Amino acid sequence: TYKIMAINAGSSSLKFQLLNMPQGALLCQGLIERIGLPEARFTLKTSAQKWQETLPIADHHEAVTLLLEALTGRGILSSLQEIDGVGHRVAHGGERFKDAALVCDDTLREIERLAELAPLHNPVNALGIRLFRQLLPAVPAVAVFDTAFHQTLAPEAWLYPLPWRYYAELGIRRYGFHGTSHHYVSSALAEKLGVPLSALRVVSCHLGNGCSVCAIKGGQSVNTSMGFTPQSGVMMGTRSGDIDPSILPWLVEKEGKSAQQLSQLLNNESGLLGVSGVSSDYRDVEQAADAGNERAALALSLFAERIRATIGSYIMQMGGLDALIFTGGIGENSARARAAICRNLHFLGLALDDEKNQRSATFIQADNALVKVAVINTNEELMIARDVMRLALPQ
Amino acid sequence: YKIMAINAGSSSLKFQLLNMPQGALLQGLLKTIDGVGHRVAHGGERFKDAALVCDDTLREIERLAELAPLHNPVNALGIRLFLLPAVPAVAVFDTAFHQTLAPEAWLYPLPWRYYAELGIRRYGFHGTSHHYVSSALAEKLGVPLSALRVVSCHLGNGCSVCAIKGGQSVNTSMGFTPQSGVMMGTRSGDIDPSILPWLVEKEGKSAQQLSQLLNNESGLLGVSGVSSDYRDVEQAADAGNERAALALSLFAERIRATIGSYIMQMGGLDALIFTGGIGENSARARAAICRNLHFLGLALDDEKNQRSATFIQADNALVKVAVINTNEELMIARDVMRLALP
Ligand SMILES: Nc1ncnc2c1ncn2[C@@H]1O[C@H](COP(=O)(O)O)[C@@H](O)[C@H]1O
Repeated sequence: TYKIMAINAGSSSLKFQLLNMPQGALLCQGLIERIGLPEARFTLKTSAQKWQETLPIADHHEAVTLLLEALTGRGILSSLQEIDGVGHRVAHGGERFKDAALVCDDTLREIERLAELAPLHNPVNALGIRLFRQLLPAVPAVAVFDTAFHQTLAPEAWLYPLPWRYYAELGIRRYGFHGTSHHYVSSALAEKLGVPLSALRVVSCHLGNGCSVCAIKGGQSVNTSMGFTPQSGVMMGTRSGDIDPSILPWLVEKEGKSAQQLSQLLNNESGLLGVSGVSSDYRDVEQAADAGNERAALALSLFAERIRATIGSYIMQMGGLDALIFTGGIGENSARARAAICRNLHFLGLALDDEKNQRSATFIQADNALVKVAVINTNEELMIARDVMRLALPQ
Repeated sequence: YKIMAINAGSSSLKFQLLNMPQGALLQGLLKTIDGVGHRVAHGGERFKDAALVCDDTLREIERLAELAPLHNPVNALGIRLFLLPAVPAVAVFDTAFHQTLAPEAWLYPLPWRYYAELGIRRYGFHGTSHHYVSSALAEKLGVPLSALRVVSCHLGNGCSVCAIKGGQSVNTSMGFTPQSGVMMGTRSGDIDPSILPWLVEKEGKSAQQLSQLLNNESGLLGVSGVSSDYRDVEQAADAGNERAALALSLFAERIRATIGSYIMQMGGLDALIFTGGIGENSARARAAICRNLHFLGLALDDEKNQRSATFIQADNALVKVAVINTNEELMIARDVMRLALP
């Protein structure tokens, strides 16, 4: 067995998991949040216990220090030498990274170069990589990019119909995200079916606060709904997803919106929150909808419709469908959302078993359906730990 | 009867006089009067159908210039000129056919007030074309249009797709303005909306420049670097221009993605219609759009497609695939007949 730590560094946060590999058992997990802010908090959980303290945490360096000291201070590790590898979530690998990469000087420059494409995430992702290299110098580290799984998209799927120089000189194209989650659940589906992923045409729906759909054919991503940034594609908690682009110049002219306000509009004020007027949380919107709030009911119906439209585009592209996967916090738990998304799909041989769907069984398709419909819990940290093993510990 | 179809472009004036009912032509800005029909670009939510031209109609139109400020004004001007005070007139709106869309199809996932206070929503256009060719299809097949699940592709310099189920438009690809949906001659269609704030920040684009980018510099012209005209791009791709070949592949991909959404929404497909300058004449575009669709029972017959036959699906195919020449002036004249000489 090996001890692999999965790290996700945010602008003011540090998420971590420590896993026993290859079995994937969780030794501990937690979150340091409001780094640099007042009310900074360090949470740490094992299977048996939870510890939580509000205390000043100036920067990510202090966050990493407190984490490493707690690993031994709580008897989780006898020593930091027990750590065999670290996997780092990186938001954007551009076209440079088609797979996870061993951390090294060139990897770090590339990730910082790509800050131009993810300004709020890639720099702190790299800071985390640097802090662990500094504080755990002897532990190999692997960068795992949320974009890499989608680097197999063909040009007619990633080119936008803008003038060519917007791609050629400015890098504007569809990248796609949730790559680690779509890779994880699609591989898990094939393992559960006992067939190679390459034999299946798969549509994968990651439905959480962020939401994305991915088409997987021949074992490779061939399309996915987020585009240039994680703002686009289907409707989400606060993100609009795709809208008529000509709305934005209209709003700049009418309301004088700045670029920053336009992004805030598209990313923080839209989606379930903007339509329902209630909440970004699917459960909250559903609760209001069942009590008669018509905007909330419309929010939920539009949410399912946008996902259905995207599934339909990708079934068309692949020439049919063998399996549909639901994952994420909504896809895993909402029998009602899955039922609305899957309704009236007899032209595909796709129908649900209501009893299986109601209990979120692993497979929820009807007895005589031609399409497998799976509810699979996504585990991005396990996926990252597997990439660490593959690239840092081939032995 | 003699019906006059009028299209008042902001510096032009297309005209057609037809022998109704059978629609024989008597063409204009001249080739070889019971009522006049006026093309109107935007009917908002107010007009679900063509309307008799009266005072009420005319200032409802001129109010909607708040949404179509560069077209509705001189459309209503052309109406007011017709100076022809004894001839009944009817306004035919490019948006009206799509007023049967349900909220799930026309509401954007924006803050609610953008719809509720500013009227921002999907309207859709090419309504008279989609209405015309879908009705003609049902007539050719000899069944009610309400019996068919139809996807209609109007492919010309402007391009749009429309899903028709139960005899009504249930979705269409152009949105708030005619800029959006699929890739076109110079219009980009739908793109990742987050690109635009990025461009404002990185290149200092004004709203005007963003509009010019989306409407005049993108599409076939922007991708190919050759032309906004499909045939010109095709010539260059045939000669080895890689961008031109990519432009044509992306053009078909965008239409296919949209067709797939609409098939999903309708729960299947009975017929696909191609119309417009590209749809009526390009065997290549139709074949690339219809590739590898056996899961729907849709395949093309190469000999029929090559000569643009009225029906081009393979004889073993379940889905009818039709090539129908659109005739919006005839459609307008039929609207005049129905509302002004009933
Ligand atoms: N039991 C549940 N039923 C429906 N939605 C849920 C449930 N639990 C969490 N969610 C939703 O999952 C989303 C976030 O999940 P994630 O970001 O994938 O962890 C939020 O919109 C939540 O409302």
